[PDB]
Amino acid sequence: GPTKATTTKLVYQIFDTFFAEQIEKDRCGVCEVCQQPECGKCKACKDMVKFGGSGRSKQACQERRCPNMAMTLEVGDCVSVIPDDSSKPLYLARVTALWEDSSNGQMFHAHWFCAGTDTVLGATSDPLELFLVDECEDMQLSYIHSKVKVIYKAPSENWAMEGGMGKTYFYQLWYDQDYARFESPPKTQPKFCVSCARLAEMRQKEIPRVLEQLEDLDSRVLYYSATKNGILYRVGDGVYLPPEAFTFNIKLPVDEDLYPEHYRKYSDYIKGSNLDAPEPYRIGRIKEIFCPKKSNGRPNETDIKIRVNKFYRPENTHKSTPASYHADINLLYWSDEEAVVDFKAVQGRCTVEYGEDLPECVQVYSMGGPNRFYFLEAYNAKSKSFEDPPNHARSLPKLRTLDVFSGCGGLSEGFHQAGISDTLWAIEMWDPAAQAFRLNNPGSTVFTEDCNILLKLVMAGETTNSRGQRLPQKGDVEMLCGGPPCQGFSGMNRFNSRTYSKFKNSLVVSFLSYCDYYRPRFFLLENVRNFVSFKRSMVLKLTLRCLVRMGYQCTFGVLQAGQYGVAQTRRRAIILAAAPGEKLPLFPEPLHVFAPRACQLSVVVDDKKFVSNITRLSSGPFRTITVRDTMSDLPEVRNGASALEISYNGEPQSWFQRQLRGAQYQPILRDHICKDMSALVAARMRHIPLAPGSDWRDLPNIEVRLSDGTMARKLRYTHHDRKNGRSSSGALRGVCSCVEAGKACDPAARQFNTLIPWCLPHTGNRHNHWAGLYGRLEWDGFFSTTVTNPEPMGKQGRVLHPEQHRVVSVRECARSQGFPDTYRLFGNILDKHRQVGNAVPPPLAKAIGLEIKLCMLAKARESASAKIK
DNA sequence: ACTTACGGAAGG
DNA sequence: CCTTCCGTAAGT
Ligand SMILES: Nc1ncnc2c1ncn2[C@@H]1O[C@H](CSCC[C@H](N)C(=O)O)[C@@H](O)[C@H]1O
Ligand SMILES: [Zn+2]
Ligand SMILES: [Zn+2]
Ligand SMILES: [Zn+2]
Ligand SMILES: [Zn+2]
Repeated sequence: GPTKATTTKLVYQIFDTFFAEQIEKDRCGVCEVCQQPECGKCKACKDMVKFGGSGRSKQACQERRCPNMAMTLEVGDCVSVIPDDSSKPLYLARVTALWEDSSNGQMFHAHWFCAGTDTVLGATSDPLELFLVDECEDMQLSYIHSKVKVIYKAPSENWAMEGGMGKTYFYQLWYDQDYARFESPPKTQPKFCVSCARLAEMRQKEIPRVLEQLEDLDSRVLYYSATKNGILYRVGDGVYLPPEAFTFNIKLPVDEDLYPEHYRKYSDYIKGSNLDAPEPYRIGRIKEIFCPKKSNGRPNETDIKIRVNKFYRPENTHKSTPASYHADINLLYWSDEEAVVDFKAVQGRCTVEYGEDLPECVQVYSMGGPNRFYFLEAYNAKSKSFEDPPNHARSLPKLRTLDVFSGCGGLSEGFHQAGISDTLWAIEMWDPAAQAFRLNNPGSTVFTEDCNILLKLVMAGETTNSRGQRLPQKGDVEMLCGGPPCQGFSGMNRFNSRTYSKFKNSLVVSFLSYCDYYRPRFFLLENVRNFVSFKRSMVLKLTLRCLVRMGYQCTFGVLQAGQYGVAQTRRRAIILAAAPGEKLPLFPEPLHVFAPRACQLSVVVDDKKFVSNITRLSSGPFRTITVRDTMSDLPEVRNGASALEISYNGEPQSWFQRQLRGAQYQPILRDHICKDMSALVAARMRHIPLAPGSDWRDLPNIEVRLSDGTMARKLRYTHHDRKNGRSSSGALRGVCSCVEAGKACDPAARQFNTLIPWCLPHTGNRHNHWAGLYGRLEWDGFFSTTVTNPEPMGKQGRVLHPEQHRVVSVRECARSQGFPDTYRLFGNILDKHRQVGNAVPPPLAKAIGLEIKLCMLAKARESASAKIK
């Protein structure tokens, strides 16, 4: 069975009543009733201090009875402000100024606090915690109800060792409401409202301004540089532009008885289709920044314009989008075509280098930093040719990381190639995943052990495990990464209310107890997207509450993995936490353009929408990775492949394949092995057409001679489906007595050995017609979310090869996840598929790791600048 | 060990 | 109304 969650007392007292039967024991507060705010109307609410009462009586609100219970004024001090309607609680403010405004009366400047019940924490927060917000306004002194004592609960100097342990308002963190960020209080140097200073610094970062005038002309004036959103651009720099900023000179009835299920295809929406993905950014080289002169004879310093030399992508030339198949993802062509755009349109700065002018090689230059492009040739669109460009065209220590619920190590691998971490410890109960981690991380300690048992060992002074493996003590772990089991949070689990999924979900508590005990600098929790909305977003709320209770800067978000370099839709919830002395990391900007339907990443918690700090919504520097970029070089293999190590009959064909294979010649291809489906499943896969969007619904209703001694029989429609109606020939469409609403199934309408699987028309009407089951991938599209078992009749069943009559291999699944072709998997084909489908795609972990590297560099620079004072 | 039959909430 | 998609019990 499953063990109970090991807890510190801090985490226990928060997750107490939620996992009442799952955490090891030694007003529930979490029900839907205990989560709504106080009413404000009743004589109970108007007697607690939040609404301007006495408070001598407790008298809980008369809507929050849990169904699980038994039954002078001087600047610098904080005050209460009563709003119009009394049902909203007292607004807590700080006095930043106390001027006497003539003609208006006594006045002051209120810098607002945010109560904990007004944040993403909701009712989970304690009624005394406050949060700093950039919210101020001038109010009359007629509004002060009373003077409030507010304390600044700072983290101690031994905060990193406080894992394991009145009635005045306190605060520790600043709150950003748009992104639900909890950060340290901003160090702002001196009225002096802090919110006013921060908003004034923000408003003078929004405004683009030209700098260092270059040459004065009659109708305009050139400038050498400009600045926008804190980014400085000069003449000759590369700029990102929206795909609409300029243009290129290159001119851009079935047989319903043969196919009785084809009628269920009436949406025309194709899973994994890239026909609606946007174009990547336009790339320009700034030839001149200029401002037009007003009628007064001097420049308009707000109408900043830039002239730009256009760059072509290989898919922008006359040739075709096939030109993008083998080309580099950051390869361009120089053009002598120019375009004038506005400075407000620029989406960022890039680097466009002439290829054979570089001191490095273009392969080492391309991996050096972000936004790096190169070109070798100039494109002539009027003659549709390529020449060489003209002359005016040329010219920290690693964190010590503990990975809990490691698996095969996709998150650790992504963090390792980001250069930020050194995974020294891994906890992985499942033995094949632990062996894969040992094969991919020869210098780590993998604990093949339950995380609860190991945490209970380390919270006592045991210092070593049974096999004699040195456990990590507090002080060893600078980074704690992990993805706890998602099986109880997934939207595919239809038994998520049973003890199995309860004990799956209780491992988030174990992970948070690791975070509490070890107090690392950085903490990463990864889960499926449904982690943020499971059980009314209460697990997310309680996790963020635990984090802010420890004293952590924390933030949550959702990231689409395909926006970072994989041909796969995979939306994942990410929780980032930083110790009080750190910078809270930002989530990474999308690198590749991805299908807009796969990019819904906002999170609604308690009827409030939270986004991430991401700004790249539509476009991006790079083009989408496709199925052909992923597996167009893997040789032909058959259903039920068993040969582990085979040959690469050829070289890589796309940029993605060169990235995943490398440059050193390795003619060994491992794990291009497919599941061995039965004869009926094989005949079904044989009869799925090759056209895109093909799935079980264009199966033929014929009898087929299987490979074994069996004839797959014909599906019979024995009942009338009053919702689907009848076919053109008058044939029925129901397969069980369930089709008549208000009737039970019949244990005689179940039909076996059919080419069309009976269960799919049986329950298709309430399951989106099982769209995608026995579905093929298209070469121009992307994968669907790679799960631990590619099953053509699974909930995610779009796993058929584009051309071959089989299921995607282990190599193709690892490539849809962004795993290097040298990454080691272990066990039988099911173990390998499970390792691959459980992992975090290494490109996503690499983007997040670079965002953590930013904060590590920032802290190091701040230490240096405070050391040479 | 293998194969199938398949609930319901959230977000657009 | 349609689409999502780290999968689970139960049968065999
Ligand atoms: N109680 C527990 N103790 C230790 N490991 C556990 C566990 N429960 C589940 N696991 C492991 O957690 C793993 C899933 S997380 C593994 C994938 C990881 N996100 C990655 O990027 O590679 C599974 O392999 C499972 O064996
Ligand atoms: Zn009340
Ligand atoms: Zn309750
Ligand atoms: Zn102010
Ligand atoms: Zn039925």
